[PDB]
Amino acid sequence: NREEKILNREIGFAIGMPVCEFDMVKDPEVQDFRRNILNVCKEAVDLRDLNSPHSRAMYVYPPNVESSPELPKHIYNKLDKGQIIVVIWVIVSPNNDKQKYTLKINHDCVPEQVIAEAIRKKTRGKYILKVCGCDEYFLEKYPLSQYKYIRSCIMLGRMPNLMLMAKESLYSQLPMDCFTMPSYSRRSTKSLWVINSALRIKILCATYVNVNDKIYVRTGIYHGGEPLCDNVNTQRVPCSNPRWNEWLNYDIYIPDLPRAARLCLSICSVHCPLAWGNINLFDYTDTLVSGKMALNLWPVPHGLEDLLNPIGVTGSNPNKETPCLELEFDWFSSVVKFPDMSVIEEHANWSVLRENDKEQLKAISTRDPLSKITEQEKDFLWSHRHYCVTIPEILPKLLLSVKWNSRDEVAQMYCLVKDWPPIKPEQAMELLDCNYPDPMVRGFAVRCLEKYLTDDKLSQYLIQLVQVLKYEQYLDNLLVRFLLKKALTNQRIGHFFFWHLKSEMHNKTVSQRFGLLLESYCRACGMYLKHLNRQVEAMEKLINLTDILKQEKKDETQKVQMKFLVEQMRRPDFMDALQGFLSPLNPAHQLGNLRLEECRIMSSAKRPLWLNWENPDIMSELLFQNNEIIFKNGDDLRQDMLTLQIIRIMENIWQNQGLDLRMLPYGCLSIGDCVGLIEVVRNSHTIMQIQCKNSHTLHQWLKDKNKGEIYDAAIDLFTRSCAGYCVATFILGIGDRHNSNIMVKDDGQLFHIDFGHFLDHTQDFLIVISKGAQECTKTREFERFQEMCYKAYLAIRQHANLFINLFSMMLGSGMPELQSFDDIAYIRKTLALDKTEQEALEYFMKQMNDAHHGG
Ligand SMILES: Cc1nc(NC(=O)N2CCC[C@H]2C(N)=O)sc1-c1ccnc(C(C)(C)C(F)(F)F)c1
Repeated sequence: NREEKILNREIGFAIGMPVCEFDMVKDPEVQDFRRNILNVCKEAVDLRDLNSPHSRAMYVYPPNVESSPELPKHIYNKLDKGQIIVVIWVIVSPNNDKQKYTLKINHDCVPEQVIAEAIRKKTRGKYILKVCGCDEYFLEKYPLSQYKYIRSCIMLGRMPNLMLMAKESLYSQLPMDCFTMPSYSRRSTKSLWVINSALRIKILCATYVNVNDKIYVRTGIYHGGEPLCDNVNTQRVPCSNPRWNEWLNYDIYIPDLPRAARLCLSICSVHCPLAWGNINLFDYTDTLVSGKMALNLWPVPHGLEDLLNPIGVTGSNPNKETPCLELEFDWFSSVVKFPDMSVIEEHANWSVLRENDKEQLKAISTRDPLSKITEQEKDFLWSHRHYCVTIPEILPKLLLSVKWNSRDEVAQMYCLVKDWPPIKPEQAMELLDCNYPDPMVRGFAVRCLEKYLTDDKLSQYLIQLVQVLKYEQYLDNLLVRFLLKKALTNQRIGHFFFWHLKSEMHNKTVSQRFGLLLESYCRACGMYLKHLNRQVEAMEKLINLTDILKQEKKDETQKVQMKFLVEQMRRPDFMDALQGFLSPLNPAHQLGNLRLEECRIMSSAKRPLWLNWENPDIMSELLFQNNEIIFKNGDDLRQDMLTLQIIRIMENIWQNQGLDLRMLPYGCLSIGDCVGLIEVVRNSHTIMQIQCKNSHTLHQWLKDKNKGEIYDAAIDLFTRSCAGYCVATFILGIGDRHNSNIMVKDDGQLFHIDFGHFLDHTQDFLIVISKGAQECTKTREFERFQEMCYKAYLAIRQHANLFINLFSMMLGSGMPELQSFDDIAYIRKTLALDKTEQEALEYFMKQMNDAHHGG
């Protein structure tokens, strides 16, 4: 009717292509995916609408809290006998008069326990605490130290500004929104293990094979990246008539193919491959493909080594002009189905010590997921299946020991997975990579993922959990139903879940899968769809604004380029879309009225856009009066977000161990095709600008801005904020540390800025470390700059598996740095976990003393 036709237009605006364009898809899987089996996401809507409007407040404004309630030991010493001073504001007045209160509370006070003391001070479930200057609310019962804002105040010794609002005022801001089902929501066999035959797949011809010496098709059965059998060749034929009509015979027995087994295609010319394509041998209904099939082949491999592409996308190229290879897979005069779990469980049951072996299990468990496991070690893990259960973290290595060529082994391993003890979520994430493709294995991780991930940990790893959706071979699966439910229960999760999918829409390998996912999110996200629509039109206004600035690239600032930006932002169509919404880079920051005098274009080779937005809050001055965000268009920001996510994980590990590393990872998001946003850090200047364009001017600026008892802190933190970025630069192999890539805050805290590429491709810093000494090396303060570095990598080395699992997931992301696992070998190269950290230290000095010529 009218409302359904109305709703379907902004949904197509928020995703970029119409909803009706999904109705013309002929694929039964796509239409079946959109049907009511996936619209059970109404359970998310029913959950968030259950205890309205409190549940709608929790959904719209989810708490930004910490994973661990317990405060670090060194941070607990920053308090005053377990007390934190907070300023409580109660504003009841005609227009703008504000009342200020100061409280003496514990650091772990309940958010509604602050009200009791604040009201008691005023009067020597009615109010809520909002952070002054942003839309952050203390709605959930969590310790104040657990909340990110108050803990960050203890991080830097800042003053926590919290103000009082009546809960009825926030509730009135959340009108009820209901979920309505769409039009398309209305609406024996033969086992695979009973047919005694070998796998036999016919190659007929290539419709539009890319050729301009002979052409042959290279095929192989794969389960992840390992070969499920010997690859089978095809007779070479002339390029003019690539007609093959050959029934290739595979050494793999038909009642031996695993559920996730798939056939990989490769048209090769003599031996350079021409095109690649993977075909799932089964379907989402557990049906082995039969009859004639047509597949359009993807473009020339993936810049990889071997001919086939075992890991990738299982499907036909959306472009119909791509080389199309038609195949006649099977003909058994019946419908052949992969057996149910009950048959498999009985099949496995039918078939069925304190030596160094128990100590060898621990050694294999602690090894990193790139140390190749030898066959004798793989056979070693085979015979200790009943003992590998005692060590839950051996499961990733056990799943590579089992051979998927054998029906009895895979059936035996299935019974292990169901009774396998739950593991840590960080380890369970590796089970969702390109390897480990078995649906029971792939679904085991999700069950532990949904039980042990917190909302903030999910927020840190959300960029990783999205990228592993592509490693799933079907549109409907256990992982997406976990991710979709999370996005429709938390606005903060849903905000970044939406923007991460939408950023990956220009990629036709995932546009079909992500487009269906976005539609299921946009249909049930509630009133946030119009907020998201405002952000989408605000960003797409800037995307065309930056693109039209790229037309006049050869121009200077304070000129045609600068005057075009000034005049084009005063236009009511431009200006209305560019205010009164929530910042894409932070859902709690309202990008209100613009400041045309405070928005400019940087005079750099990229020319990004400095954009300044007022803070429309009655108490905006208590945090910040303006939002500064860098909108740049032309360079990919996916590498930047990954590196900045490593920094956050790196500093969190160091902080929890009593190492007061105080590095600052600035906000970063990717919103489209190499388009993104950067959270500006104010009160910070590039070193290249500090030295106006001598090797002592850097220390002078820090000295005159910190005079008296505060001079030590500008030096105490400068050493700690420079040590953390030298280790992080070398561990991650980040590029040249240009003077323009580094900025230092007013109070000595410095950080690195141009990140991106990594793992490959008399200093004014030192005089500051020695507190202005001419020879820093001989000074005592230099030993603190080195002893703290030495105590640091042990935290990274003890937690190197996390930095490996999180890197194994971006292979299917299109980022050139992480094409293969060989690019993650740099992590174990610069950390050396196979060695001992008694001897891994010596490798670190030999690298710092070679580039810096001693020290
Ligand atoms: C996180 C961050 N904070 C900044 N702060 C200021 O620029 N400030 C802070 C106040 C004065 C002003 C200045 N020019 O001194 S810049 C910045 C940043 C982050 C990432 N890339 C960049 C650039 C400039 C290299 C790029 F590529 F975007 F153009 C900048």
